[PDB]
Amino acid sequence: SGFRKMAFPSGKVEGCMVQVTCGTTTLNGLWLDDVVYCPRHVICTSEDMLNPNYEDLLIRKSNHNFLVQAGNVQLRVIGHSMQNCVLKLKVDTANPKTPKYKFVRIQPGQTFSVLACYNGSPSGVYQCAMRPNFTIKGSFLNGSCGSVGFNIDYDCVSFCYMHHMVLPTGVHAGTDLEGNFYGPFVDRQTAQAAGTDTTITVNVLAWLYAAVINGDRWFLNRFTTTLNDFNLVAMKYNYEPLTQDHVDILGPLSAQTGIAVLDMCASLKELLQNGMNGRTILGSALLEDEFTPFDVVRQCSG
Amino acid sequence: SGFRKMAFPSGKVEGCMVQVTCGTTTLNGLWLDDVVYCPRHVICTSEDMLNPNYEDLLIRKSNHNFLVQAGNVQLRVIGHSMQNCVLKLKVDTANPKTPKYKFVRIQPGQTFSVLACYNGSPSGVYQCAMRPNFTIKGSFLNGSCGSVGFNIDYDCVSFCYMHHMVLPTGVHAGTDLEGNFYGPFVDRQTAQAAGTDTTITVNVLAWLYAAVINGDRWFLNRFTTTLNDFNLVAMKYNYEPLTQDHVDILGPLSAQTGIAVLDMCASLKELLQNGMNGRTILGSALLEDEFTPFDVVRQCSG
Repeated sequence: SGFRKMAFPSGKVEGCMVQVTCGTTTLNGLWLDDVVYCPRHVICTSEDMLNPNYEDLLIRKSNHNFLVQAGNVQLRVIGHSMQNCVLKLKVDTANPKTPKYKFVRIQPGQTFSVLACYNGSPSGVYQCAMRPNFTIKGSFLNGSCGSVGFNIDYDCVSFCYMHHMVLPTGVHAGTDLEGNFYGPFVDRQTAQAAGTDTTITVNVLAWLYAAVINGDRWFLNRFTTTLNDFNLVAMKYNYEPLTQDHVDILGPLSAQTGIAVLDMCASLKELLQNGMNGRTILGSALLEDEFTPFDVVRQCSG
Repeated sequence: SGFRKMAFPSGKVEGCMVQVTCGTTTLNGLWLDDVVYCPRHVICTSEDMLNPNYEDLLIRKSNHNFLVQAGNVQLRVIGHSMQNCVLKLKVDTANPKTPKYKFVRIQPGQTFSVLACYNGSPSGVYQCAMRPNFTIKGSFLNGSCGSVGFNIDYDCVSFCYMHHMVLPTGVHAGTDLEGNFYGPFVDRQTAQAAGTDTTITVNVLAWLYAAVINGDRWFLNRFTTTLNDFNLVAMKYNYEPLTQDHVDILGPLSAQTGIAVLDMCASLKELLQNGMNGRTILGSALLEDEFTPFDVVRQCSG
């Protein structure tokens, strides 16, 4: 009756990670087909990062200022383009380890795996959520920059995130693989406020369903509620509003457990209003919001 | 200031997982050099599992009863041996994807990554601890059997665990790669009691050091304690005794934070005796014991 926060197998992504340097600045890149992708701030020093003019900085850089490494192999560049906040470095060899892949822009509340790398070398993999305020609560030390987030469907790697910045608050911000930031953030070493963050209500519910499936059902009550009245309580505890789309998305879990989505919401309501009284759910003392309904399904069905 | 439970990159292990079937029974195997390794209970039906005579069951099985698959390739066997609770199936091709590897027997309290597979196909990776009572709190659905646990050092995969059983309580038990069970367990569908489980004290301390490093230090006090008096309290809350070896192992973390191991223990004491008072440490409301001192170092230093 086990339930673990599982990342996707990282093998397809490991063979795509490279090192990218200029000057004192090294970070991680992603080598796909004949293109390396990395944060454009690789071209900056720490002084440049206060107020970088990326256009003007990019004009001063030589191909040969960019040392792309891959293990104990150094690669060579034949064309370079800035797309938003990503640098595309066309290279002298198409990665033979290129998986089938797509680039996707995910929505707040969606999950993905991160392959944390230091210097183009994989160190670890973890599963996380994109927060409603478009930050990531990551584990990123000096030069985990350029580490990517992904989902795997069948044979296809869907790349959705590239780490760019740690905010003064210690949370992470990054871009899609076209180089557009998630959230209001910019690649400048400046004061940048994230929004109020909220809990991903639909994910919490999914995880309560996981808990029922795995045999942990003390929090079930025979109260119910409407969506509208649930959302009154939710809004008070900085939970995201739940929509009928969210209810629809929970239907397979409702079907499996014989527990109506709106009855699970009424359980959650009592949890929010009364706490856990020192009890745990799936071995956790807080309500977990980093499993989507899809994640719970995938893990419960194989 | 992020701290995540990270698994090792799984690529080296993904290219070693295969499917093994007999009858209605399929499960995961590990294909290294010219040998496939899998739980010996692959040769059993669910009826056989009450009281299997593995010697006699093994005598009735034909090579050709064993369908080893690898993606969309089926492999063929030339020799078979039972080593303890593992079957070794010598095969007609040395895995070209074989990494550098070792087989190790780990100690309770040590961590490792599991590549959860269904039918020889990787589904996910997670980090876990071997509990003091030699169970694993896993995520293993029907035929995640034969899924392996591992650590990576540099270029070398150290295989330490193979999942065999779910206990009636829902926890998992398994063997080393020589087929010796961790703990008192046996591969029979019978009533088997795990010990009282305890919390891995040294790991909790390591994680408190992680918390200090990441800026979360409300629980620091200016009390201290002796080891002997700490262990009085620990024993009351079903914490493993802390030894001078454990103190020694925490020295690098003590050095980095300027907090003496015994002062951190006195912090832990107050935590055990008073709870958290609704506060969190590293975003958790319980004390985490699945990070070793080595894990905390590796994550904090790159």
